[PDB]
Amino acid sequence: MNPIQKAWLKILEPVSYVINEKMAKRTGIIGKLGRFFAIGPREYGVHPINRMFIFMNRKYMAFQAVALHRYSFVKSLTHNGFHMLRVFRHFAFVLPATVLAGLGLFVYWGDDNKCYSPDRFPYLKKRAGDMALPLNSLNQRTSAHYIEINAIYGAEMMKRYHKVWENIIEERSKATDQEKKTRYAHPSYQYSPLPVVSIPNVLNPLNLQ
Amino acid sequence: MNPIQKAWLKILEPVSYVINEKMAKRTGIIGKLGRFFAIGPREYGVHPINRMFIFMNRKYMAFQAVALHRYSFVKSLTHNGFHMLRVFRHFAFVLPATVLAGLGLFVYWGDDNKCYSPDRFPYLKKRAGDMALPLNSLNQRTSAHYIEINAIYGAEMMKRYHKVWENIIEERSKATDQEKKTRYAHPSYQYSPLPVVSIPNVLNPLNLQ
Ligand SMILES: CCCCCCCCCCCCCCCCCC(=O)OC[C@H](COP(=O)([O-])OCC(O)COP(=O)([O-])OC[C@@H](COC(=O)CCCCCCCCCCCCCCCCC)OC(=O)CCCCCCCCCCCCCCCCC)OC(=O)CCCCCCCCCCCCCCCCC
Ligand SMILES: CCCCCCCCCCCCCCCCCC(=O)OC[C@H](COP(=O)([O-])OCC(O)COP(=O)([O-])OC[C@@H](COC(=O)CCCCCCCCCCCCCCCCC)OC(=O)CCCCCCCCCCCCCCCCC)OC(=O)CCCCCCCCCCCCCCCCC
Ligand SMILES: COC1=C(OC)C(=O)C(C/C=C(\C)CC/C=C(\C)CC/C=C(\C)CC/C=C(\C)CC/C=C(\C)CC/C=C(/C)CC/C=C(\C)CCC=C(C)C)=C(C)C1=O
Repeated sequence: MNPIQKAWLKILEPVSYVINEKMAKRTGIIGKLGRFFAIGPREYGVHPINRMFIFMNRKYMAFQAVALHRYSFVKSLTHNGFHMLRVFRHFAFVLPATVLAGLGLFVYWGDDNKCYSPDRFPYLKKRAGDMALPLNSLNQRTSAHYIEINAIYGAEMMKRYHKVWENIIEERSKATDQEKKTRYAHPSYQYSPLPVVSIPNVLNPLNLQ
Repeated sequence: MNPIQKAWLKILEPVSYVINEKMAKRTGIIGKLGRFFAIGPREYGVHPINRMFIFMNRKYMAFQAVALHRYSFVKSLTHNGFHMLRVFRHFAFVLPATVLAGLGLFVYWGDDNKCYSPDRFPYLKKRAGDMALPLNSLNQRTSAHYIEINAIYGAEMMKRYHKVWENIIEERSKATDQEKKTRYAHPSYQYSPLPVVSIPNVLNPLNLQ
């Protein structure tokens, strides 16, 4: 039992009443269904994962005490405390340093947690859908400056083209059929008027600005 | 106590617990406020209207029994049962008929329930905001046929004017400035061309159909 199981019971108090008091004691399939989904304390409700941590925590911690509980290398240098000849005194702080580094075991796990991964090749294979790429893919690249600067450049110039596009359509509206068919036309073209028909001059077919 | 009061209790059951148990006895003002809005049997909760009906129902019913319990006028005609000389036998069924007519006392109460009120003058005052009108207002009236037939006529003719209006704007768009300024113009008008300017030909400024 734990607090989280007790919270479920308070929430499932009415459900426990329906299934246990009414259904569980009925005959037929309604009873088999209630006795099967009966609410209470858990049969085999232990959590092996939580129990696994407790075991490995206690076993690894006893190792820490042995590795960390060492006689000092510094105190053995004066030959006045407990150590005259210690030819392996320079190994005293190897296991302690090794245990202290274990604090970073999970903080630094895998390649991405030891470097800036976007600058490494594996990151690319992940962004391509876990797809194999040539090893020189990090070099054959287009400038990120161009892609973002050109996207702004193109849009800023379209705003200025929209204004110019309006003045041209306006000035062309005040032009005769003769001019709008001879200006910018091929020299070999002989103009021949067309029958006048009604064709509106709508800038944007959709009612947009 | 009645069922409607009991229904309030089941709905106010939790509210009663908060006022009568917690607020009604906490201390100071919260007590005076909870003891004032206490929940329980209604003090002076009787309904005089209910009793007023019960009393008048009983008194009027005792009158119905007397008025309806009369010796028959038909049986007294033969001079063979219980009645030889009854000079007021023709009054036997006056009170019975008068009581049976009482069943329409409330069904026919006021002028509106005895006739078709919209054909009566008082109805006009109610629709005019309870305002005095001349007695001959029911005669000075415009035909309801015209009001409703003209409302439909005007709309059916506008749908046909919209189509005619489009064909005219189209035929005029293909017209020269000289034609659209001299046709339908006054005879004494001398046409003088104006400088050409860009003025769109938009049917509806609002983007409607
Ligand atoms: C604003 C700030 C306010 C400041 C003021 C506040 C003051 C507060 C004071 C608080 C107290 C601070 C704690 C220290 C003083 C305590 C007083 C005392 O008496 O201590 C007794 C105390 C008592 O011992 P203990 O309690 O029984 O156990 C202590 C330890 O648990 C275990 O003890 P141990 O003795 O067993 O551990 C030994 C270990 C201790 O750990 C270390 O110190 C690491 C040492 C690694 C570096 C060693 C350098 C060796 C010589 C290099 C020479 C060149 C230098 C150039 C450097 C250039 C740099 C680029 O060192 C070793 O590993 C020894 C062997 C090392 C290998 C030797 C290899 C030699 C040959 C190499 C040849 C290769 C080159 C050849 C080229 C030739 C060309 C000519 O012992 C200590 O000294 C404790 C020190 C442990 C570290 C504590 C650090 C706490 C965190 C403080 C912040 C970090 C500061 C330290 C930075 C050091 C530089 C990186
Ligand atoms: C087809 C469907 C399927 C049917 C098949 C199933 C058949 C099963 C039937 C089951 C039961 C049927 C019920 C009837 C059978 C009763 C048999 C029996 O033994 O009962 C004895 C039964 C025993 O007495 P009781 O149980 O002690 O009490 C009985 C009553 O509670 C109270 O008794 P009461 O005696 O005290 O009531 C008296 C009352 C009874 O109420 C009435 O019957 C109303 C009477 C109105 C007609 C009066 C006729 C006057 C004579 C005029 C002569 C000409 C006639 C021309 C007619 C032309 C028409 C355009 O009559 C009066 O008020 C007498 C006073 C008359 C007014 C005074 C002035 C009279 C002279 C006025 C002259 C004016 C002339 C001026 C100008 C002249 C110029 C030439 O007495 C009855 O007679 C029971 C009558 C129950 C009421 C029946 C009528 C119900 C209303 C139905 C709606 C109207 C439809 C009929 C209209 C008729 C024409 C207006
Ligand atoms: C048949 O023989 C006869 C008698 O029997 C002997 C008589 O007693 C009598 C005497 C008659 C009387 C003493 C009764 C007189 C009654 C009169 C004058 C009118 C009474 C008027 C009132 C009591 C006020 C009522 C006010 C309203 C209805 C306005 C607000 C609306 C209300 C309250 C109801 C809401 C309206 C609805 C349509 C919803 C209806 C709701 C329900 C049915 C819910 C019912 C709930 C329950 C729990 C039963 C006669 C004349 C008679 O002929």
